[PDB]
This record gives sequence, C-alpha cells and structure tokens, in this order.
Amino acid sequence: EILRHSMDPPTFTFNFNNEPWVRGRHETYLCYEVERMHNDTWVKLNQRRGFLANQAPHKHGFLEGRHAELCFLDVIPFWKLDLDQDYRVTCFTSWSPCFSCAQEMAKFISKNKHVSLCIKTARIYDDQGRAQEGLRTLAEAGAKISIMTYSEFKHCWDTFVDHQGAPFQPWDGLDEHSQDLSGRLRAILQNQEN
Ligand SMILES: [Zn+2]
Repeated sequence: EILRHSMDPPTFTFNFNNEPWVRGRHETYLCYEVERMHNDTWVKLNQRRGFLANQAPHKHGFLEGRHAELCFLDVIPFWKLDLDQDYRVTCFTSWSPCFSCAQEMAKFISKNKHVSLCIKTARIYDDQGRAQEGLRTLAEAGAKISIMTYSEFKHCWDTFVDHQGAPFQPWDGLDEHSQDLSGRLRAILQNQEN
C-alpha cells in the first residue's frame, strides 16, 4: 500500500482534491517518471515509481535548504545519468521548487544539461515575487516545471494513488490554475508578460 500498490484514501482525494499547494509548505514530494534514452532511443514505456521528498526549511543544523528537487539533482550523479544512460525524468510535485533551486538545478541541468526534468506543480508558490524565478530558469533549462492540471492530474492521481476505486480525479479548480499557472510558466520562463 504505497505508490505502486496504493496510497491513502485521505491523501489525494482529500488533499489533492481542490486544494492547490499544501496547507503548509513542507515535506514536499515528487513522483518520478523516466524514459530510456539510448543515443536516439526513448523508452517511454510504463516507467514510473515515484521520486524523493525533501524540504528546505528546518529547525537545526540539518537545515540545508534542499527539496526533493535538489534531491533529484542528486539522483543524476548517482543515476549515472547520461555517463551511463540518459533518462527522461518527469517528476510530479504539489507545487513549484524555489529560486535557490533554480540556480542549483540550472547549473547542473541548465548550465550543463544532459537529462530530462519534468516537475509538475499544481501551483507556483506566489507569496511576494518568489518561486516564479525558480521555474523560470528551471523550466527554461534546469528543469521543465510543468503545470499540474487536469491532464497532469489524471497522471498525478494514478501517479501515487493507483485509484482505490477511482480512475481519475476531476478537481476542476486545477483547470483555472491551468490557464493561470501555465500562463505563468510562459511569463516567468522568458519574463514574458502574457
Ligand atoms: Zn527547492
């Protein structure tokens, strides 16, 4: 009873149902879906088991300031990513990553680039002009931050929650953020207005 078996009833339909961004930015987690790149190949078969879930903030020396995403940044170096095999990573998170990660993921994925990163975010963290930059440089090259809407939803739902009796979730409100959130990716990616 996990991500390949089944999550919890009050997990997605409870929190992921008409609830953009977690009640409290913490314990972020992204599910990974990767293909196999064989110097021209791209095995996009049924490949997806989930990913890491790390948080930046804390209350001790452990406070490093790195999220599942930066955790993903670590998956590559261990993955033997590219040097051994290029995979098309497509992670599904509850929301954006962070500007700080924008620089981290960028340097490795953007400034370097040799792997695919698709981080689905139900809602771009918008407090006072933050996060927007995170996906900006990332979605631009350090990590393609996609919008977690109805489409990414059906995929998200079954990403962790097999179904437990429910094929796909509707949400609806995510459609609103679809035009908004997505419109932002295009507005932040290249500092575009509309
Ligand atoms: Zn981050």
